[PDB]
Amino acid sequence: GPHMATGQDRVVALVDMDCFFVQVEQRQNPHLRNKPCAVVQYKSWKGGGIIAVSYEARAFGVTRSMWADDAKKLCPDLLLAQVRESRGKANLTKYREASVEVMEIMSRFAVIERASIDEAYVDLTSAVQERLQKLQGQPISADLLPSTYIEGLPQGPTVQKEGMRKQGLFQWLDSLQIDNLTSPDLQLTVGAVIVEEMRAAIERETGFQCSAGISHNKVLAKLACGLNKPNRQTLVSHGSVPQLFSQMPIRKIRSLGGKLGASVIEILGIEYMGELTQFTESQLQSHFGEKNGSWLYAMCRGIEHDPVKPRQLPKTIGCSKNFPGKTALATREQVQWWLLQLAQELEERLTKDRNDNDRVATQLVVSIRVQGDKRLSSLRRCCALTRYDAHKMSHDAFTVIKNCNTSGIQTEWSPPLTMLFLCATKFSAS
DNA sequence: ATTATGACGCT
DNA sequence: AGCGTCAT
Ligand SMILES: Nc1ncnc2c1ncn2[C@H]1C[C@H](O)[C@@H](COP(=O)(O)OP(=O)(O)OP(=O)(O)O)O1
Ligand SMILES: [Ca+2]
Ligand code: NA
Repeated sequence: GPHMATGQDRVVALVDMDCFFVQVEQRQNPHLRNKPCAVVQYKSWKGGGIIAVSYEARAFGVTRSMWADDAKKLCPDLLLAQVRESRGKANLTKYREASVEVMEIMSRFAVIERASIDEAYVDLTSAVQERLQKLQGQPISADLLPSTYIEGLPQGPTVQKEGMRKQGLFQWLDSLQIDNLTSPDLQLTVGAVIVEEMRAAIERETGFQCSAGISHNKVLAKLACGLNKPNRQTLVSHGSVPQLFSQMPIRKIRSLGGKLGASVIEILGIEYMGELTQFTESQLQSHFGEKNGSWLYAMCRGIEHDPVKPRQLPKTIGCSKNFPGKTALATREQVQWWLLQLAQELEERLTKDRNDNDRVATQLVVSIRVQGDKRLSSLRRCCALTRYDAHKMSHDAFTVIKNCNTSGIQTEWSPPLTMLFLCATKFSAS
């Protein structure tokens, strides 16, 4: 009743760039704009592996993880941009730098949590309160929400997409009580107005388009963002949750896309998020653990409390390379040469990071995979990172892994290594 | 022969 | 610590 929390205390948005690496390449090369195109890494093996796909190319069935040679079978006119290669490996610097451009703009509007290279959460609770004060009971015009969808509308008693969007928006605005500064639906709407402004600023100042979700927590905001892509934003209200969740496969909710989600489905014999409401909190904790059970109990009701953490910079800086099949490293010289290549890229990134961000990494983590192991990482060891020097880092990395060598011969390496990974961690202010 | 990342949970 | 899960 009156004491039942409804998880409507915050306004949270998730902003996510559309086909990000493709946009970065299209900005740089106008010949790729408005074309089916994709970004690929490496080229020798099957034309390279696709890592990003324009919406025009998606229409042909082109997807991430596809080999470009195979993508060309679906889309003969597909255009390709290659990830830069430095020191024998893919170098993602251009995309990281583009990400900083966007994150810096978002940070003008509110505190952000960097969630990935091209997405960030925003806690808009305070900004909304402020904007509500300026508005002073004044209604919100549809003109302020030119790219916003209201999930679940229109409903009740045009055949074009944009017509539908406007009908839903009108029904929503018609029902708003702008007289109540504490109305959660009103707070969400003002949140959406701010996100329109943020998205406009990103596009004006970078050229990049994005989508966004606006809701009361991170999980719903993330789910919302994907409902209308590309170049649109979606508002998911508390009230929209029962219908939305009633046919929402469990795997669509962030964190349920893997083994836990599969177990929820198997153990409970359900398919959709909404079906979770029929279990008690203790029942859910019994199957999935205290933490997961409480989380599920609240989440299936649209409630989640994970905060938007104030963190704009990555917490680790890493460099990794696979050596698949016949390329696996089988000699000590090979292993040392590649550790050096990685260490050199890492040094470059670390030095730039120290200058830009006034911090220093203090731990170096070294990870490898051995041929045969189904696991992505086979072994992880740490050592001290006391100097930003690639030769030292690579020597140190070799020292911590060298005993993994089964080979009786000093010069040979067995079993061959199929992955090397160096990661700088544990930053301290400097 | 997906690859290159990056955050967080468990013990 | 070192490993696993989940994600982009
Ligand atoms: N599995 C991956 N391997 C390598 N790079 C990836 C992978 N997934 C995503 N990326 C990179 C390239 C993407 O452009 C960027 C952002 O990813 P993501 O948001 O999932 O898709 P996207 O921005 O390309 O398309 P969308 O418009 O669907 O969001 O990160
Ligand atoms: Ca994206
Ligand atoms: Na993303």
